[PDB]
Amino acid sequence: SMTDLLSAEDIKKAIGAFTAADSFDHKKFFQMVGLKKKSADDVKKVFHILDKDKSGFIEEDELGSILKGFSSDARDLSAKETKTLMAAGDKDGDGKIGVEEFSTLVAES
Ligand SMILES: [Ca+2]
Ligand SMILES: [Ca+2]
Repeated sequence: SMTDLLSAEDIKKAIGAFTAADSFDHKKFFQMVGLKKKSADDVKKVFHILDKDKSGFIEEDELGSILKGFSSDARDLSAKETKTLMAAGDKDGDGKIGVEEFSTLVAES
């Protein structure tokens, strides 16, 4: 569970800071949620939780619902947020975010 990996309190506060549509800043989210104090192995564990269909990649649908991954109470990302995140994250251009790509997003926060 996400709350097994990260602190519910940290999650609450990170979600709480990006309540308005278009306010998402992945670096600051990653920082607040506690993903910057996690080992690479824990990072990968988070990734697997986010990859809803276990395809090994975070596709557009899972990307839009990334916050729901952390707390089912969270909003979906707006269109500009999804577009912006995919663009920061997709280095090989397949339109998806793989494990390494996700790890890099986190590491650069
Ligand atoms: Ca997937
Ligand atoms: Ca990719």
